[PDB]
Amino acid sequence: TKLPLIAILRGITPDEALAHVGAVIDAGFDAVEIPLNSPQWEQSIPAIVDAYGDKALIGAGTVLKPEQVDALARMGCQLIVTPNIHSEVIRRAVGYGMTVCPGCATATEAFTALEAGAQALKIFPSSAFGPQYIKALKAVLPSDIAVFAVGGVTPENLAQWIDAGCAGAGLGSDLYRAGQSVERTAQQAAAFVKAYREAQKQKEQRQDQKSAYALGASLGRYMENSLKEQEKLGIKLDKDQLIAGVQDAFADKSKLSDQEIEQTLQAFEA
Amino acid sequence: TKLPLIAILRGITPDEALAHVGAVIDAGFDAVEIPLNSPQWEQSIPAIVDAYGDKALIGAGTVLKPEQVDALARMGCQLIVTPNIHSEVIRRAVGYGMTVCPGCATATEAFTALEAGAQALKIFPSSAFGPQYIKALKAVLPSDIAVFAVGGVTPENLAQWIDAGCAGAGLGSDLYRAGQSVERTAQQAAAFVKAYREAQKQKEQRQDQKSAYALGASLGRYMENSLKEQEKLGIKLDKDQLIAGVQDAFADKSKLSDQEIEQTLQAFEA
Amino acid sequence: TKLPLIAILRGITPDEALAHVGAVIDAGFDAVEIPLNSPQWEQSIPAIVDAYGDKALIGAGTVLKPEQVDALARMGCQLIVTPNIHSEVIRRAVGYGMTVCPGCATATEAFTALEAGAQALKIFPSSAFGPQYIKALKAVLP
Repeated sequence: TKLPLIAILRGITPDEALAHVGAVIDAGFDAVEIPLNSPQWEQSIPAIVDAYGDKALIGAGTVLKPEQVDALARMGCQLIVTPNIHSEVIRRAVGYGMTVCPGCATATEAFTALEAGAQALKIFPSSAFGPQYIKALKAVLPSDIAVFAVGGVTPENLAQWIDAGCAGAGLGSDLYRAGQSVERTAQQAAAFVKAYREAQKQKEQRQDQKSAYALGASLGRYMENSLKEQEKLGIKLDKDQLIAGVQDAFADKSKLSDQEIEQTLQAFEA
Repeated sequence: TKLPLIAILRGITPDEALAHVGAVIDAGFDAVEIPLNSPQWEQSIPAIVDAYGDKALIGAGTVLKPEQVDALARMGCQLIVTPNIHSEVIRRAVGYGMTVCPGCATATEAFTALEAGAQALKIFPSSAFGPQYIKALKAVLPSDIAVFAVGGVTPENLAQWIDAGCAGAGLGSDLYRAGQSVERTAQQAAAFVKAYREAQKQKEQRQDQKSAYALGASLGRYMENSLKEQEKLGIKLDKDQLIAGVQDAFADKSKLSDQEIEQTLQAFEA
Repeated sequence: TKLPLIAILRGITPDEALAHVGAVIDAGFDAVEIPLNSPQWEQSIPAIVDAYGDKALIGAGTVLKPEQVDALARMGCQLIVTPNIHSEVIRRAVGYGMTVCPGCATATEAFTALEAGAQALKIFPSSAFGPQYIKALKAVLP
């Protein structure tokens, strides 16, 4: 899904479901789930599937029993989120072609979830463990498994989860608490989308910077090694001038013309 | 000849010729001439040809008449130096296979000397004109004509004549004045050889530095142009980091390992 | 010629000749010469004669041999500049009706150039001598 953020609306009621979901989707979310410990979820969920199922990944959270998966499939749920690893829940949801993001907290639990067919993992609650926990888990997890931080993720700290290796995050109480206004939902959802996109943008910029940055090193080493080659032929080049040439030319202020540079190098060959 | 300095011993007498010439040769000179306005030059010159003719380029200065060239040839003179351009003197000396370094002071006079077969030129007196005069003359003279500064050249200013484009210098009163001690001749000759070799060494170092120096520019431009290429693909590299890589690696302090550098560039390609 | 300045483009190549000459002419020059120690001058010169010969006094510098004058005449050179006084170069160039501005550095050399038919003189290199040198020469020159 386009943006890797899951809106988790725990305790939302059927009469408010459409408005709050419309808020989060309008702000940029394209995954939403309603926990099964929300009141009258079997009214809210099929309603949101029908209004928004073709606009966002719609599903359910706190899915604890195989028989709930069956009921949710019939309702048109596309997404199953859990707080725990329960192999048959995962296998059953996978069996319906639904997207499953089950919750684990340890290495052992993560590999159990993968063996049940999970293609993504929720680390829950992430807040107790921290970004470094995920970084540590990512050193043993298969490369293509998407990891989602859930639990105490804020628009302020989202950056650090993404930096640590999270593909995205599930946002609960910090996005929606039962009985808050639709306006508050639109505000928090805007904040998270901004934080992701701003944070994601920062990460991309950092990656670009890093990519630029080494280039220099490889050329610096190239030169260093060429000098050592020259030294063995009895040629010892002034090192500061060499760097000054690189800088000046790069800044469009070379004291030599392109023609000069070229005839000088030819003369140097000789 | 190995070192391009001519010892000019104006006013030397036959009884002192061998000692003073031995001094200059011992110090590193391999061209020596005795001006024909020196007393009893027809005694001194053949003596020095016989003692030193196989150790240095031996000859005569202030050669003004064709018939003097004839006499000097018979004496075993190998070198003819003049204060002026006189076409038949030059042609005659060339005709004996002698090395001629005739004296001119203007462009017109230099081209007359070349047309007479001169392979080298003496700018005399150089002191009135200065190093820049020679630099200006060298912009019109054939590339392979060796130009010698003569007149007010000192071990202190020799550098500036060589920088200006002189292949070497003829040294008169500043090296030998009639009636100075053999010890003074050895002292001044040592000073000039030192000044040439030190000065020549400095010039060579400067050339090496210049050769090193452009190299950078061409690489700096290379990078600048690669960046502009990247920019058109929507990639904007941090410029300070690029330079920092070049510097660090060159200094053997790259923050990336060679393996890292290589896998990063591969990733950048992607 | 309107403005008495000669553009001397030593070491210019054939591929850049037209642009650089067009620059100087556009700025106000109406005399231009390419020294014969420039690379492939026998390509650059006839090109500039053809593009600019009717817009500016076009010619050559560092002309040292009579036979070069012959070649330059055929190319449509209108102007001969030299670093030195060589009587037959001057006489030959004059003989083609070309404008000659030969280079001298002494009184004696200047009067030799006049006797060869020179109508103008180049003092070269002027920097060593200074403005006063010319002032002194002008007190004896026609």
